[PDB]
Amino acid sequence: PIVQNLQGQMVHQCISPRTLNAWVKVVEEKAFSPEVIPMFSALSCGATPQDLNTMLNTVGGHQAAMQMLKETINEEAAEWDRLHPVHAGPIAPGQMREPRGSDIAGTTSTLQEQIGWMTHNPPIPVGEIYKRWIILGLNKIVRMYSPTSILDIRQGPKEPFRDYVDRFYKTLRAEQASQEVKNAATETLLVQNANPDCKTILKALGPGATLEEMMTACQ
Amino acid sequence: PIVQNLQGQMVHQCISPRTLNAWVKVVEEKAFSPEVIPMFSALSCGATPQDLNTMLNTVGGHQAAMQMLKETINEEAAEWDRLHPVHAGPIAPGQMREPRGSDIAGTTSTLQEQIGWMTHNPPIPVGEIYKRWIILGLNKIVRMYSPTSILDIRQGPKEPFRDYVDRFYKTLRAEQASQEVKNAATETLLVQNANPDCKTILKALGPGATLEEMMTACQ
Amino acid sequence: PIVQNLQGQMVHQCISPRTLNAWVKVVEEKAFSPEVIPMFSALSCGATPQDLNTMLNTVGGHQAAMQMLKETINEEAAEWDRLHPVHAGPIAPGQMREPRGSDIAGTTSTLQEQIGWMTHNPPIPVGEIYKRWIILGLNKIVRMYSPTSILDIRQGPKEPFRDYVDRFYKTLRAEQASQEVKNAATETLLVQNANPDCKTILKALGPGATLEEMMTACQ
Amino acid sequence: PIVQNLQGQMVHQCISPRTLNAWVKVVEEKAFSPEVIPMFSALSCGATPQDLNTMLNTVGGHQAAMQMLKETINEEAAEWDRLHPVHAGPIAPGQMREPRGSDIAGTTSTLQEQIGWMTHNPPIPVGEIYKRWIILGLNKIVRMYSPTSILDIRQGPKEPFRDYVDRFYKTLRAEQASQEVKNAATETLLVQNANPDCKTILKALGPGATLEEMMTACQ
Amino acid sequence: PIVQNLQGQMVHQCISPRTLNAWVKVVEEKAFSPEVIPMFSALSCGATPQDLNTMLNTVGGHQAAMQMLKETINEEAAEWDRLHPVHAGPIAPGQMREPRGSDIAGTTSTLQEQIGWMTHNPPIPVGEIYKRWIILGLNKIVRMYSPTSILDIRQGPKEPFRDYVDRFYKTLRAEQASQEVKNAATETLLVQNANPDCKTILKALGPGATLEEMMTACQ
Amino acid sequence: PIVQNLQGQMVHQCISPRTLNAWVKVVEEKAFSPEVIPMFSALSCGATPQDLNTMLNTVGGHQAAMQMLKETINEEAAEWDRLHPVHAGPIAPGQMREPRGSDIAGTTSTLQEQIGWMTHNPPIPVGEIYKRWIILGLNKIVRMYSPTSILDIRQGPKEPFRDYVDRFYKTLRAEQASQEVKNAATETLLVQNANPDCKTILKALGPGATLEEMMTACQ
Ligand SMILES: Cc1cc(O)nc2ccccc12
Ligand SMILES: Cc1cc(O)nc2ccccc12
Ligand SMILES: Cc1cc(O)nc2ccccc12
Ligand SMILES: Cc1cc(O)nc2ccccc12
Ligand SMILES: Cc1cc(O)nc2ccccc12
Ligand SMILES: Cc1cc(O)nc2ccccc12
Repeated sequence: PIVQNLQGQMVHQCISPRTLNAWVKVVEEKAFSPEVIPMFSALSCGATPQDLNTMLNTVGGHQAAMQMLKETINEEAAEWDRLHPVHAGPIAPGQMREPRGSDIAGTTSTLQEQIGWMTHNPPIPVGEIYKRWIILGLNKIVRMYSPTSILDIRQGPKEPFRDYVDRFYKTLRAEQASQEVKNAATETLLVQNANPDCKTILKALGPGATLEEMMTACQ
Repeated sequence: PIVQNLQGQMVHQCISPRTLNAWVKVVEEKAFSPEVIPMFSALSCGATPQDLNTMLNTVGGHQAAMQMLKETINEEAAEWDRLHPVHAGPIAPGQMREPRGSDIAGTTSTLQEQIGWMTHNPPIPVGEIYKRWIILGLNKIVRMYSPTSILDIRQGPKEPFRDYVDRFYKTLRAEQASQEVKNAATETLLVQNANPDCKTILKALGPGATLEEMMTACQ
Repeated sequence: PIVQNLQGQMVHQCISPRTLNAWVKVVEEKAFSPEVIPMFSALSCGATPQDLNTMLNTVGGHQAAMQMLKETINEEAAEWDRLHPVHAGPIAPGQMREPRGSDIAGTTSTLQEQIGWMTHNPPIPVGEIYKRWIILGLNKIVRMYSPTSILDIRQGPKEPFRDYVDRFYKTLRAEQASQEVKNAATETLLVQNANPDCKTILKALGPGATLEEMMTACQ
Repeated sequence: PIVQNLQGQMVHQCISPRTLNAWVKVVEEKAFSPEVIPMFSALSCGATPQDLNTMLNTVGGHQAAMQMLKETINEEAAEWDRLHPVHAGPIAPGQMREPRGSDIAGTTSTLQEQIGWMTHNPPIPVGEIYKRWIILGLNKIVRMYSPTSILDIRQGPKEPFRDYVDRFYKTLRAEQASQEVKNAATETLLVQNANPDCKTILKALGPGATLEEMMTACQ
Repeated sequence: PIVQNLQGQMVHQCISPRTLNAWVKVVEEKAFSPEVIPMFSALSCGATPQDLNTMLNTVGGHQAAMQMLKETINEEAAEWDRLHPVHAGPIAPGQMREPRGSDIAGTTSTLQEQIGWMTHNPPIPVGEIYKRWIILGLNKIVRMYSPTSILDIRQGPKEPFRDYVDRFYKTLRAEQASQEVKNAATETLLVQNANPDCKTILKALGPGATLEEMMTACQ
Repeated sequence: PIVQNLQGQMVHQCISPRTLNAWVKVVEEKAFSPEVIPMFSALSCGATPQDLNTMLNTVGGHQAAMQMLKETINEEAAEWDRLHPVHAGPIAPGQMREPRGSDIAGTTSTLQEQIGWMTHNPPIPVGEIYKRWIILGLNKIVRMYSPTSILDIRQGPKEPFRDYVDRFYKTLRAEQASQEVKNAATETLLVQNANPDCKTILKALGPGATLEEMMTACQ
């Protein structure tokens, strides 16, 4: 990654064994549960494109997902190239060349180039641009790997309402509902999919109940 | 987080893998037992709003709780906006804009903005303001998830008084009794809810016995 | 805690995840065995009152003990206030106010205040003052939780004398005997409570035998 | 490795116990699964030839692989010597000598020599040159140790298409197919090797389906 | 401990959680096997008397040993006081007082005093003086806790000679034989205590065989 | 060890708990398998003779090996003394004395002396000289503890050739064959010791086959 040292200047530091192992182990343990994405983002703080590729390439399973991710990255790289075409022919001696989409993705750029861009004044944030492409891809993966529709999350007859709600919002998260829908669902699908006893109680509370209010009511 | 380096200036540092894993694992192990809150506060020392969101978003279960927390945060953000309305229209070039409630919560502000506020002289402590909202929300959660009323904590006939007292004050803590009530309860509900043999002994000691004195008496 | 950086100036550093987890886990594993107290003292090296409260508040069980500790702290705070009363009314602008007992204990003081006191020239050592109160309280707890009188530690007929001595001095430690008594006990209760065969051998060695000498004799 | 300290100058640092143990343990756990290579590259960030040899020599099993690697390194060293012959006879006093292939590989050079080359302006990147030879060798090993031809990866009748795709691309990776072939295979061998039900569905989608599209179709 | 910072000046640093846990766990696992002593010495590198007491006081079992150690320390402290008597009466204002034996042992000195002595030019090495007393005591403990005389280490009839030799020299180590005796024993007791078949072979090699030579001979 | 700080000057640093535990645990797990030696060398990067002795003395078993090592060290020390005799009589005040063999080995030198030599301009590399003696000794140990002659490594009738080759070269390594012999063995003993089916196939390939070629052939 690129860090500020103890003296305020931005320099390259090797990716740490702890960071490498943390990411491999979260993928092993959680696969593409939604919470793996914010973990990826945090563990890749400051990353160069080289570091992001290292993190993705150290994953041993999930190769269908990794090939889907490659495809997303290639789409975003192509759109970059559409928006930001680069001069053909020779680089000005000693000067910085402009990045292509494949330079952003770290396949045609060197670490030195990458450091040059990321530490330029002002920075050309190749690491952050690539990380956005990767996260776009990983969200597609999360949605693909979500095993259950929200329509099929219904409260069991002897299921504690809190347990039901946890299943409901875990499913909405994987299915990638917007926050508007998460906030809205409380007035609707969450009640509809409740068991008959809680549904009666929730219908009585009337509209505009907070989730806290609904959860207290059905405790 | 924002730290002071080895040379006394406040700078951003990436959240560490150890901090990320510590928080995920405490939630896995303890859920919303009351002692998880001081742990959250300590593990988020120095945090930016980005870092607080990272910590909350890396939690995989408990999504009913996380949706309740979102609701609390939105209430506090709305109250901030009531108290501290911001100018509409364009920012003075190069200058710092004033934070909105959603800027505090990290959803409409960038990391750079956040660092700018938190390192301003004097700081506009967006991380600490957000952390207070979050902790308000988490306390609501702890209270919701407390499984037992204090009324139902009574000493068993062969239960060591120390064991009973531990259950009693663990319950008062989750139920969020004030410290006045915790200090008061010793003169009352703790005795009333004691078994007959200890109750006799405690009633005899008379008023103003310390908890130490009561515990010695019923050993 | 407050540390000296690499350049010799005293600054605040966040409590580390390793320190947080070390303390929780020692309480989980050892409860209030006497050796937990020196561990607490070491793990709280440099602590502010905020940090000491964090350490105490991250403990999930033992709430009878934690309420006993609160009571001790309140007694010491009241004695501080008796010895060091503070001016009522407004603070001199920009200047440091004098700490009250509750400021020492971190309940009415901010982290900034605490850092101010602890880094004043000369320091007003609020962290060390509070840590002394806490340790006074924890020693009371250790004594309360000691399960066995020294009178009841007697050597079994087939118990190795070394094993007996270990039980004896582990018990004296929990019971909080002074060092005078620990050094004295060797001439007396340790012999009296020995089995008949070792008692014969020890009685023969005569007075002024070292513990090493007694242990060799009964090997 | 050679790192930049906190003050911007390139200096030698000892290889860490964490790095040493991470590499031994990844070889123990994964042997020569393809993802071990990017792990090696990351764990050897900044390495001198001494450090790369340390990493390879700390492996206890896999000695057939390690002898194959020695053979690769000797081939690359011989090609270096063909391209970059060095002066015979005495070194200019106090001056840097040019590296031979065996100097690159760390067998005839000292750590001091290595540091000299790697910190020269401009650097003679002996660590990076050697690491390229090693990785060439390790890729040969991965290909050798791949247990299954792609021809033999076919979807079972009750095998989820996602599971099949994961096996397919894990095999292509070990077999060291180019990225062109990985991207191409989607239009062909992946369909051909699908079970009859998915094959029907995929054949219907028509050409130019993304992997995401194929995977959705056969869910 | 007292360390040199990154800038070459000697300053106090808190004892680390890793060091605290390493020592507790080595005592738990190995008790007073001889190799615990060099471990203690290494883990206490740079220690103040406060730190050495912390390490000894964090041990929960072995209290017979810890009382024997207290006795040794008191003997060494008394001998210090005989050799280095200190002025009675008041300290010169602002100046350093001379340490007494109990000051060395950390019971009557403050951390500040200790740092003052250890960082004086030239240092009065209170930490190293105390560590020598402690190690004298711990060696006595190791010898006491050695379970077997060297006379009783004899090779079994089907015991590999290497296994026998390991038992022999592990016992000599615990019994605290000098190095002269360890080097000598090879010509004598080690042969005498060998089984008849190896004894024949060793007797034939003649005098002045190395241990390597003896071990090869009886392989 | 002696390290360069963050500012480029060579100073002493305490051996770390991680390094201490890594070495003890590798000896516990691997004993004197050949790969323990490069691990020792890496874990002792920068070591003083004090640190090397600490590492060797923290090993609890293997005392026959440790006594063999002492014997090697004494031989090398005696040869040092033959090559580099030192002046008898008093040291020039304030000046550095020349090391004897026992000074190199850390038994008659202080840490301060050792640091003085190792940080002299130019250094008198006592740590590196001692480490060479130790490694000479440890290699003797590895060879002694190798359980099987290469003559006895033959391919089983249903043993995969790769498995056989791994056993073969693991044995050559422990038996301490030169690299010439390791490279040569491929043309000979490795074929001779192959099962009849692979032997036929290897004999047909003809001379000068790479190990890769032989391994492919017998897959
Ligand atoms: C662009 C890219 C380069 C790479 O080295 N590995 C990747 C792994 C998965 C997705 C994309 C990748
Ligand atoms: C405001 C906010 C942003 C976010 O990214 N996650 C949160 C997670 C739980 C609660 C609030 C949240
Ligand atoms: C004064 C005080 C404050 C706090 O926050 N927790 C404590 C926990 C136990 C004992 C005292 C305490
Ligand atoms: C050139 C080289 C030196 C070495 O010390 N070990 C190696 C281990 C495997 C492959 C090559 C190696
Ligand atoms: C002098 C001394 C002080 C202390 O606090 N504990 C010790 C523990 C064991 C031995 C000696 C000790
Ligand atoms: C010279 C030397 C000193 C020591 O303290 N221990 C050693 C342990 C094994 C081998 C040699 C050793």
